[PDB]
Amino acid sequence: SRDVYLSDLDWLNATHGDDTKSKIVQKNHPFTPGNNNQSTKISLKMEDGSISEFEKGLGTIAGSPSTITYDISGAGVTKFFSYLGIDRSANPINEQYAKVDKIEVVVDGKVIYSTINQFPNGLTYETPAIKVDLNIPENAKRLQLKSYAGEKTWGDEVVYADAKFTAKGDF
Ligand SMILES: C[C@@H]1O[C@@H](O[C@@H]2[C@@H](O[C@H]3O[C@H](CO)[C@H](O)[C@H](O)[C@H]3O)[C@@H](O)[C@@H](CO)O[C@H]2O)[C@@H](O)[C@H](O)[C@@H]1O
Ligand SMILES: [Ca+2]
Repeated sequence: SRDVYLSDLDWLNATHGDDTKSKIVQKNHPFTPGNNNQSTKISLKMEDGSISEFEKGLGTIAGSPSTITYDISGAGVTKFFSYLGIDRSANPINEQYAKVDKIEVVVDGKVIYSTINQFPNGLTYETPAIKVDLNIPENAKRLQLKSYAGEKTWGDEVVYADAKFTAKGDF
């Protein structure tokens, strides 16, 4: 097998919750700074509280949901890894900001991972990053990353940090 970063693949589609649709889901940057062509790396609060920066990943704004879809048909994907959280670059100006209800990993229409099971009340700016390390079913065709904003999209700078597939075949 080999490991391939999601950000080194093209998606089928990638939607977000930002009002400005000319902005786009970001490879290897958080959403807002990336769309501003800034060098700011993706960064997250880890399990111990420390801040880690990541070279690779995806940056979105949660939506209803915002969905990033990959065609993995024939690729022999056996594993998905990512950290999930709200990028440090977000601004938690009040309790309405940086509040994400859940993030799911969906394969061929089945939720195979959801933050709702550990985090029924969702993610906030100070929730520690969630380490997702997940088997992917044989012969899978579609994998989707879905982030749900809830009431508002404000400050919902969701990053899939270090997001990578392990795969036996090609894409
Ligand atoms: C000028 C306008 O600014 C941004 O929209 C804001 C919105 O911004 C926050 O939430 C978005 C996600 O919706 C991003 O995380 C931003 O980085 C945040 O600052 C809020 O502050 C609301 C409050 O009413 O106002 C909007 O104008 C940006 O998203 C838009 O694309 C646009 O650039
Ligand atoms: Ca929200």
